[PDB]
Amino acid sequence: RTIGIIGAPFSKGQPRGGVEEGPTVLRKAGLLEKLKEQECDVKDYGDLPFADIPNDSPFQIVKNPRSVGKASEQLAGKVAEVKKNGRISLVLGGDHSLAIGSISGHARVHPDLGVIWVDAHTDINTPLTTTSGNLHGQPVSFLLKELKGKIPDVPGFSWVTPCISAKDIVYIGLRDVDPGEHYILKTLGIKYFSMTEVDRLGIGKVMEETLSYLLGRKKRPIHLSFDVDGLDPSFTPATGTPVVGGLTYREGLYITEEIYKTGLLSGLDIMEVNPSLGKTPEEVTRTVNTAVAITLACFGLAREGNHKPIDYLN
Amino acid sequence: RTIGIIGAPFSKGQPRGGVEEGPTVLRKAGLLEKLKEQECDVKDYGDLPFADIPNDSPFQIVKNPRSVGKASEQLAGKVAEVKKNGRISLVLGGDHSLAIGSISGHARVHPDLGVIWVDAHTDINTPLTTTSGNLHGQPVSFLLKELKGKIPDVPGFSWVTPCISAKDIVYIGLRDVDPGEHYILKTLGIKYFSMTEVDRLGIGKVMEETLSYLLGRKKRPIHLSFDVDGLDPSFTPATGTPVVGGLTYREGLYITEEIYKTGLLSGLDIMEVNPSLGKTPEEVTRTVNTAVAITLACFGLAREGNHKPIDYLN
Amino acid sequence: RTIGIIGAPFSKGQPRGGVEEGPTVLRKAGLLEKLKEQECDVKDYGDLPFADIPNDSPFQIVKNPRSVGKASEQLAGKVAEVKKNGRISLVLGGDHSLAIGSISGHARVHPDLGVIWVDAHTDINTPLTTTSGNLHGQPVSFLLKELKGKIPDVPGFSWVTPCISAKDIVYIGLRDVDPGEHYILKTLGIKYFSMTEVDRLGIGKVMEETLSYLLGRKKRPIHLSFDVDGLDPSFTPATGTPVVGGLTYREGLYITEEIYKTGLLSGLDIMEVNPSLGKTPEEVTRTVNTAVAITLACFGLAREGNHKPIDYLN
Ligand SMILES: [Co+2]
Ligand SMILES: [Co+2]
Ligand SMILES: [Co+2]
Ligand SMILES: [Co+2]
Ligand SMILES: [Co+2]
Ligand SMILES: [Co+2]
Repeated sequence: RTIGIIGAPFSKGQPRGGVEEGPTVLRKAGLLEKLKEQECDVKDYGDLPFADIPNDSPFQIVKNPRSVGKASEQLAGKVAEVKKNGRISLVLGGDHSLAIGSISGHARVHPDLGVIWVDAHTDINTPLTTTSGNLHGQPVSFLLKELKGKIPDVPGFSWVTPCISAKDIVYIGLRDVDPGEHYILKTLGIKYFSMTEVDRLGIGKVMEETLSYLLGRKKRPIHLSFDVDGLDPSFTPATGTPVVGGLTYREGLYITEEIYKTGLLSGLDIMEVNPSLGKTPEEVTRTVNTAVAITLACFGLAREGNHKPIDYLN
Repeated sequence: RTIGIIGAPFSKGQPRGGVEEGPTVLRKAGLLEKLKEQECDVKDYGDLPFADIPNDSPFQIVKNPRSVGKASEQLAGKVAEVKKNGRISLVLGGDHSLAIGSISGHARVHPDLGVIWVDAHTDINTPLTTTSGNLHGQPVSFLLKELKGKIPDVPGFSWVTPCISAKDIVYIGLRDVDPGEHYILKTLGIKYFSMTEVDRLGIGKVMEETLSYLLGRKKRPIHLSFDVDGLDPSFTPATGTPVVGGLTYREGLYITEEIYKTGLLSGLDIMEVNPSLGKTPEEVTRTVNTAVAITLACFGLAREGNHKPIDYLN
Repeated sequence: RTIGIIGAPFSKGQPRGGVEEGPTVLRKAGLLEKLKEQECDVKDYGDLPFADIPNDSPFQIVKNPRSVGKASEQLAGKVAEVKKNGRISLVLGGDHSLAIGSISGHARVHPDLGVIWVDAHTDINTPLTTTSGNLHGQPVSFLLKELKGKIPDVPGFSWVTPCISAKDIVYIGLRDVDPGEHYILKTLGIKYFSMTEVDRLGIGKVMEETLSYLLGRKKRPIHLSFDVDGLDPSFTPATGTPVVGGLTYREGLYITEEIYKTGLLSGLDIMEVNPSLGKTPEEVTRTVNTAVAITLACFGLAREGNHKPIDYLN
């Protein structure tokens, strides 16, 4: 599978520093090397150089809107670039606010994509519903066409154009959703599988129904936005907003292996990895190793084993 | 959902002190506040004042029969009182022996109730089969009509009248059952889902079959007697008789969410929480937080999110 | 169930010392006593006395071939002996290389047996595909008829005769398979349920399909070769090659309970238990206790409870 790696060291979408290091710790663990060994042609586009934003003043309750907005704006352009070069875009970043740029950029080249959002949260608060002002909890609001009129013009996002419909997205792993978010979620009739649905149906059925919903009418590019907090903190503790009772390591690997086999993975986000947020060094390694294993599975790594098309015994 | 909280600080049904504190640690964690914030009208009936029982002498192998018996007798009256006030009875207690009083009291106002017993044990030993004499392991024996003649008249339980049939109870989570208990269990044809059944069927099917069995012929009030040791000690370690390989946090929350949605929850017991039995302070907090999360789910708290009936965006 | 215990204190199939102690730590934990208390007639054949092998020189990359080979050769004879005495053979050992002797010996008396291999690995490397030379990772290669011509004559295994077909074996729990192994696995059309299959289908369906495949046409003796690393290291950490994301304790007990109920268990291997490989004493106890619980379940121990055919209340 042909890949284009983009590093997004940015953390202004949220209050806990350390997420900007996600790209480095992930590369440090050998992500590019590991992909190569696998069935992959990898190209590194480097880490996006996010410059200073002068009057980066809070817009009402919304914090660092200009920084976050500009950051996503640049990412969007970079992703659009890799999608034009015929490669799957692989974004390694800080907070999830960056999904605004990743998906928007991706939608420019492939406007018919479907989104799979693995997270413990919906990240669908609007600048009007958010109680914290942190943009990593509002990305989805800026991308949905349905909310095109329910969202203020926030400084830094003038370039944004809702690129996806509420029917072109599926959530998996929800377990900490705000009342404001739940209202929108239900109201817009968005497809979701909270941990409740995962418990009831099992991850196999969950994946079956997720893919049926998105690709039923016709095949289309798939964008996987993966927030490492979607998994239980026992596997990914080094992250900003961990919530107990999440996806197990196995379910995380099952989700990606499934997506891989569709042959339609077109964009991937590996977000919220914060190397500074571990209670111990081990917690950091565990989290990084899990993030890597998840990425590798998106690109072919199977638990049953792997091999190319030829004779091994000679 | 309208609630009536009753505190049952009693631990004489078993040998490990500290369970009497269950009510306090649970209230301390903010259980009443949390319920209020939720969709609930809560009323506190306080903690039952269990007085001294003079000749509280062991009846054969049976320990503290008079204390345990009197304790349940008082609880029964209190529960009956809250059920008459049109409220769901919420018992926070010490050992599970108290289920004798909770269910008996509940059955007085709603004789057609069905019981769901989440426990790693059957607690169905009789004063004749028990090898320990501890009453927290025999509650079910005193409540079943089928055993009305297979149980001696124990000092302190003269007031007891078997109120439920073997066909009106379902166990979930069994994994440590005595030979004497298994004989009764099988013999009486009682419906059960041991961890074996949970593994085979999955918690979704388990809940489906549990509810179908109990409410198939007709709807009826549901009593959930929850022994925190039903869950794996990795989630509820601060408890007297922990057994490995139990319900996960997710399965525990799935069980309650399901029961909540039936709209028939009429009585609830949250037992065996022992703040003194943790290997570390954290183990105590973990256990208490889990007990609370379980209770909250019984009364509406959903993992997919919550909100009331109105317009949020204004 | 009638049992014949054979101790196999050998570790030359792999590089990490300590596995030879498996038999002792398992007996120390009270395995024989526990089986007796259960529904079992146990007979101890003692620990096979593995003598020194002079020129135990490496055959190419293959290490300790003569030792490993002779060890399995002796085991085979002992197992054949217990199968002739009408008993289920219970092998407690060191590394998995011993499966060569256990299965070969078993096949001599019951040539129609079917094998269930619970492991995180396929242990199917050939002396030609192995990159380490360790025989505990190649047992399956020496037992398969299909590979009768794809395997060199290794010093110490002249006595070996491929006794099982690729269609008479089922793997459960795979998650770390070498490219060379995957090629063979797929090529020979061997039935397997990697953790991927376990995640998708659930352990209940997995067991159903495993047993249907092996006993569909006709009933036949079942041999369970259990590598403790098949389970997740969180339950069996004291083992040589642990891999994350494995079978849970519950799934491990579900697998054995199922096999037990077929009434066809005819041979059992409990391998790779290494008392010296724990990070803490507790990790060693945990691993040993889990190995025991698994064995007990193979012989009748049920989570729902147990009892014999008579009247308990008198
Ligand atoms: Co999140
Ligand atoms: Co997120
Ligand atoms: Co219990
Ligand atoms: Co109990
Ligand atoms: Co192994
Ligand atoms: Co093995």
